[PDB]
Amino acid sequence: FRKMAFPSGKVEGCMVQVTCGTTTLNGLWLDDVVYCPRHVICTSEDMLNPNYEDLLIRKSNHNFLVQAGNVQLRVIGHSMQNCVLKLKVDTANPKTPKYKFVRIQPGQTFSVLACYNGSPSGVYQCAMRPNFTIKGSFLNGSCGSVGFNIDYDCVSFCYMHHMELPTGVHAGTDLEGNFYGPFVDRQTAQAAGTDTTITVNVLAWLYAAVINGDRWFLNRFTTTLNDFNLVAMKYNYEPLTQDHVDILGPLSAQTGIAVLDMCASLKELLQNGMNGRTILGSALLEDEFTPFDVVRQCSG
Amino acid sequence: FRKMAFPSGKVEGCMVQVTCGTTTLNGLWLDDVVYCPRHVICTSEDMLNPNYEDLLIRKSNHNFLVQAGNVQLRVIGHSMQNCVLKLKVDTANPKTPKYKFVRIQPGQTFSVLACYNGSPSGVYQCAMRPNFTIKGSFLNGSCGSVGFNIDYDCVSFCYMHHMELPTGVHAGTDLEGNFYGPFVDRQTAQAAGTDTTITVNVLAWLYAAVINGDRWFLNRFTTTLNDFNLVAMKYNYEPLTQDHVDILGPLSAQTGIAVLDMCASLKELLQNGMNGRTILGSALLEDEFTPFDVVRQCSGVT
Repeated sequence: FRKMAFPSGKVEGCMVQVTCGTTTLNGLWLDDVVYCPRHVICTSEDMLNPNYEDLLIRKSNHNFLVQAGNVQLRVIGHSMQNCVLKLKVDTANPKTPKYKFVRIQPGQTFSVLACYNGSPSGVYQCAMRPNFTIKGSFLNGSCGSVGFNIDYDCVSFCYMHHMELPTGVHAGTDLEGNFYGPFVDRQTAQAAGTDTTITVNVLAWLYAAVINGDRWFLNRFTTTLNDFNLVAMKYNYEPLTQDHVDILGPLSAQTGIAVLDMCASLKELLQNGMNGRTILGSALLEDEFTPFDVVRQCSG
Repeated sequence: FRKMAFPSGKVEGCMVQVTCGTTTLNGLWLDDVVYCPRHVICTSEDMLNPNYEDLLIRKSNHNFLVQAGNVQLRVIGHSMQNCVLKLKVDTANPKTPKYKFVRIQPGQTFSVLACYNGSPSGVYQCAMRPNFTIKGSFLNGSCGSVGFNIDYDCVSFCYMHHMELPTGVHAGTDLEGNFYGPFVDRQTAQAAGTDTTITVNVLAWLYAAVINGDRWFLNRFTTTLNDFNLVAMKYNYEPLTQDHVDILGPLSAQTGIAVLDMCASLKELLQNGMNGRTILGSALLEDEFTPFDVVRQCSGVT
């Protein structure tokens, strides 16, 4: 198994840079709109307690420097939607792919294209933690970098980068400017809540182990969803939702192992450990491979 | 700190589909030449023991179906360079980036753009193991996928995929068709030499663990370079050269730990183990991060 990003070319052709004053961050150029974090309009002094509405009325279209490479795109309109600034430009991006804006659930994975001054720098796979942070690599200048999934040439944009917390994890919004988690875009003290293990992803990882012939951990037991949920939280695991059981369906069908039987197998691992043994060459359970990631790597 | 591949857009624009007989795989389209693994001309029975020069002379340009997305490209010439086939086409790739063919050294890393039927599907980092295999993710149809590094706007192609060994590791060639390792393009069981751990990479990754706040493995002790290499050879780690020591300099200076100080810490880890602890989340010593990979993601912003 390997963490695998989506090919980043379709997103690369949409990365621009947006500058106000001396603050330059990344923007996403789709059709004739550029999307970027709204704190590009902030000086450092009012970053402490931004009145974004008041700061925005004092800004005009001519205050925004949008550049594809070093080519300026003229701004003809500006608006603010939640924590995201939308800059209408006079040129429709000829590299605009088929796209959607979606809001992902915790545990879902996506590829991040880390950018600096509009230039793509690297691509890697992230998982949205249950505490709504991501463990990624975001240096200063990465604000405005986006996270995405691709399904049949359609780019689902799901993340835009805004913030790094004291513990080094990162936080941001969807493409409608709504933060994942209880974070606000201001230089104040903010803390990530306590994180938990993504149970649906651990179950997917166990299914991948079974597909590969590593199945010593399968037991004769079963369980109810509610009983597993109550036991799992005692080990700081996420409770399983409706959609979690459903998205495990394909793997349950591929292996013939009922979802609730696999839950009983994971429950035994939590209660008794792995008594020295290994799973897919590891005495650690992995929780950042989704069921879709599993079919994408075990199957075609 | 995590494995980061280069943006793949420049390579995606070069991937095409190449078909000969019942075999479909990927090709790399640069200027008016498409490069692809030469076993695309082999039937499944040819695969068992091919005489490649003989099998090629019996092929015509028209036996090669090349597809770039929806459009077919006409083959007007074909030649063979070692294990790589070069198909000349009537059209030049307008998306051809500035590029080079390089053969990388063991221990170095590169980004792999996994492709199927000429369509890119994923991108990830791989390291050329000392035994000249790579631990990749390649399924049926991934042959012709390339590995590369990007410096500014220059794509340095270094790998093209050919094979999966019985152990699950992968083997391929450079873009001149020469295999990494003692492998040959045949349907015959082949094992690799004994793999060793990339020592200079483990140290850089231990440094990254400190730039990122994890210091538990350190110790107040030190070691000579030769005494470290004696222990390292015992545990099947590659030797650490003075060139390796110099390369870790920026990482050593960026933190407060001399290289030989970190060598003493690695020596202790190899002699005791990690006693159920983790380093950067991992339960094992990672060796697929080069010192260059560490400096870029630890305050590099490139």
